[PDB]
Amino acid sequence: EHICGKKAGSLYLSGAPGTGKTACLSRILQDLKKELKGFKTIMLNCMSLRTAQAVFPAIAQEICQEEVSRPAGKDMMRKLEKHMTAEKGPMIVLVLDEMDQLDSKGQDVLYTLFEWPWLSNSHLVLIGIANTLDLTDRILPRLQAREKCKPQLLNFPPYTRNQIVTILQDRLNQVSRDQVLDNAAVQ
DNA sequence: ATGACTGGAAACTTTTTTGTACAACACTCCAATAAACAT
Repeated sequence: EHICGKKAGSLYLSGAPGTGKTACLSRILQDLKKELKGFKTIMLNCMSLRTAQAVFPAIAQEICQEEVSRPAGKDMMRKLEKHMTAEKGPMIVLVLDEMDQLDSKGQDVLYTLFEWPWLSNSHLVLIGIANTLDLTDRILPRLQAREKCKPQLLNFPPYTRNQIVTILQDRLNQVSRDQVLDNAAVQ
């Protein structure tokens, strides 16, 4: 609905603490490349960033694929949000990960990435892959206070025996010739 | 009788443990910075 209806907003995915859902989002991203051709998706891997800063310039080198530039020192919050508001460019999709680890003493770095798809020219979809540690209490104080932002929340319940036993039937019976254990040990 | 006994006798000292209140503290970060290692 966002790529066809020309819409853009935020989407906070609060996954279960440690369940291995990183491969679920990778399946959807690769299916959109073979369906539609014209858009570009920039990845994010802030595992080597021990500080709260040096995050925006790390993804500033990907402007429009073939058109790149170079940093000049102290130039954020000016050129990154300028190219996003351009209606002549394609719909850029930004992926977010471990957003809880990017906090600060006043989480000021998280006040600019959640207000871009809500001001003029909303052409950015927010996708945050992170487990459940804390909801909207101190990270995003705009909720339960401001009536401008309307985020969406989706949770994932823990898989009981209805899914763990099911995920093993299509795992061993499709690649092995004969099972090595009985059905009583699976339960 | 009032003036003499035992008989009971109300405020009232003590503590006090309760919350708060404000003391540090290791503090992550920073902000050049400065020399060094390229030029």
